[PDB]
Amino acid sequence: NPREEILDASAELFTRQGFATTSTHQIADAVGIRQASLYYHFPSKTEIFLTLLKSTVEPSTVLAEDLSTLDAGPEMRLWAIVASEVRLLLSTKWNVGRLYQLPIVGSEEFAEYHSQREALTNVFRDLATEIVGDDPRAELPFHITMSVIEMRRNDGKIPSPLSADSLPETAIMLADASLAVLGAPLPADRVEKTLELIKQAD
Amino acid sequence: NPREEILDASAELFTRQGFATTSTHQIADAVGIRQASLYYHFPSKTEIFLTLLKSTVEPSTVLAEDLSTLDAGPEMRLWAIVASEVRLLLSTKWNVGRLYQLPIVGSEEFAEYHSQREALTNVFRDLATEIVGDDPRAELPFHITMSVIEMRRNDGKIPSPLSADSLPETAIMLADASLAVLGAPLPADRVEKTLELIKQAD
DNA sequence: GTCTATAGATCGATAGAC
DNA sequence: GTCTATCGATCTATAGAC
Repeated sequence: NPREEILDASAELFTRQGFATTSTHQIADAVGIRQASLYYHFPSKTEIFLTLLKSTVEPSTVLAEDLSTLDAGPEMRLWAIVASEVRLLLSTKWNVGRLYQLPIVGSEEFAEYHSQREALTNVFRDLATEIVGDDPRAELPFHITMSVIEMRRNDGKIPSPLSADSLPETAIMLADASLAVLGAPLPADRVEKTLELIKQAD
Repeated sequence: NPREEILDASAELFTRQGFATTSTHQIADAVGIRQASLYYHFPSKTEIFLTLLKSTVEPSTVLAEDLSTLDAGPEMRLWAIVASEVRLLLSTKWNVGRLYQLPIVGSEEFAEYHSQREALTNVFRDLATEIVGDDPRAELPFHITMSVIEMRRNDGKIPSPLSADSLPETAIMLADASLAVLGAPLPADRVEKTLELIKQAD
């Protein structure tokens, strides 16, 4: 409970200001306590950031790794993964997708989180190579997906909560743009297998 | 001469580590002097950052604003602006395109640089509306352009230096992808006409 | 579990010798 | 124009009272 208020206050501060510019004092004041009291619940300011980062990088990678196994066309699997990731990043209270873009993540310690983010890019890149071959356009579907980070709000209200029966329009547009840059036709009933394939991957 | 070595070392450190994590001592050690000696050539560490940022934001904004005036089709000007910007961002020794995405730019003091980049995004978005109307796809050409920042090297060697008669393959691909997400056909002789409009804007 | 107080260390920037 | 030396501010984390 008090651990949750610290992570929520840190999520807001880190996404808006970054890790280095945010101070433990600022985190404690948002909680309503004083700076030293944070260290009862967490060992270090870094550990708060790692907890938030680990709750964003790893569900994104296991979701894409689960949707690559399922039986569909490469265009269908790529369209589903792009739509699923955007729906992931549009379902959080804060724009936690920003946490990886922070300069501090470029530190040489995040080899654990670098491999998960390179594995996530490998899923995007490999499905695209299956569509258009050894073409530099294969690297575009992943950056088209992450561009939602620059579009969604960060005021504390969830842009599009998750639904079993619906998909956000931003997720559908970015998924259509991903197939478009590869010159691939859009599969029939994109949204209605993705909801089933998302239901498949638990 | 000494100002350029400080700016080059700061360009490397800021792009790779960010503004907050980089120390004036680290900048001075790359130049080969002591930390205090930096303040002979520059008033503050912030002023070093502003000089590098202003040498990237304003050539990007005046280039796009100059090519929007010229007489051509909206698809031709959008393809040209995307291709020209990518080659700009591929022509610097360091990946200075990263400097605006740093958390420190989000400060409420950078109101000059926020308005300059909102004009730059407006050029991309307005040309897209001329192509696809009031469609959320109008925001994709700019993010497709900026994705080159996540693709180019940052070791100190220029990925593709400038040429009067040629364009980098990455510049052509992102420009073809930008029109593709809008469902627009590519104009005849894209690469060979953009070279003329770049010669136009000096 | 929260507090006050402070250690310990870094950093930005200034002053003045040469 | 570069140097040594230092001030003052800010910050992470710890110690110990309660």
